Amino acid sequence: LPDLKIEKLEEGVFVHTSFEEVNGWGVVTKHGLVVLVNTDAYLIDTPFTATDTEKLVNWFVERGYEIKGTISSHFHSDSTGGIEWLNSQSIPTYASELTNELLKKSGKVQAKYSFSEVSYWLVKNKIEVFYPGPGHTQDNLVVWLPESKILFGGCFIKPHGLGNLGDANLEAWPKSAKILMSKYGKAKLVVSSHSEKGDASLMKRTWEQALKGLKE
Ligand SMILES: C[C@@H](O)[C@@H](C(=O)O)[C@H]1NC(C(=O)O)=C(S[C@@H]2CN[C@H](CNS(N)(=O)=O)C2)[C@@H]1C
Ligand SMILES: [Zn+2]
Ligand SMILES: [Zn+2]
Repeated sequence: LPDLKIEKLEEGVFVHTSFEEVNGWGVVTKHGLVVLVNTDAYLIDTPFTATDTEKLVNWFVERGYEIKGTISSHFHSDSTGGIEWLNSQSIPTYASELTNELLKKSGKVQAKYSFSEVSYWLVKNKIEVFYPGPGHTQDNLVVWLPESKILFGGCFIKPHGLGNLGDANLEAWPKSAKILMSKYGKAKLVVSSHSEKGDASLMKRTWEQALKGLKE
């Protein structure tokens, strides 16, 4: 129902929230980020639709920002739904090589640029992309903002029910959650795809939910 929402978290970090009815999960609430580096804007996940992605880009363009790049945390539509529209506007889209091949295999449009690195800087000292290992999906990534100490966990952070298990790796998820906890204990805020933002303990809650879900 409602249009995409944009909310400031702090200087240069915004949450974008979009809503989509998806067969037999009802209306899904999806959070992404927009990160500002000087007058450049980066989309951390696309909203569900071309429409919401256009509203999001136009909001930052009208406020003087250039959209320099988007990164999709994984291949599902709540992270990649905007890619086709961004490509048509020549806004650089990024995904892991694995994510792009999963999109291809699913008959979806791919990000224009891909990368294979476990840890890499999308923007040096500002936006780090990290693969903790499989969980929600084989390809799931997190995004770390070193200056704000904010972690975007995407659909991997699941403090209250794991959600769509269709493409999940329950065997790996607890191991991947421990790897994430070990790397980003210093997160002062964890933003997830579908849960309220919270403290570093959301990584421990995710570890617990992963184990619980694995134990059938
Ligand atoms: C949307 C689609 O793209 C998929 C995706 O790729 O993520 C599905 N993946 C996940 C997920 O995150 O694991 C979900 S279920 C999500 C987990 N808890 C949320 C409860 N709150 S609410 N008001 O429904 O927002 C709903 C999607 C259906
Ligand atoms: Zn997903
Ligand atoms: Zn999701």
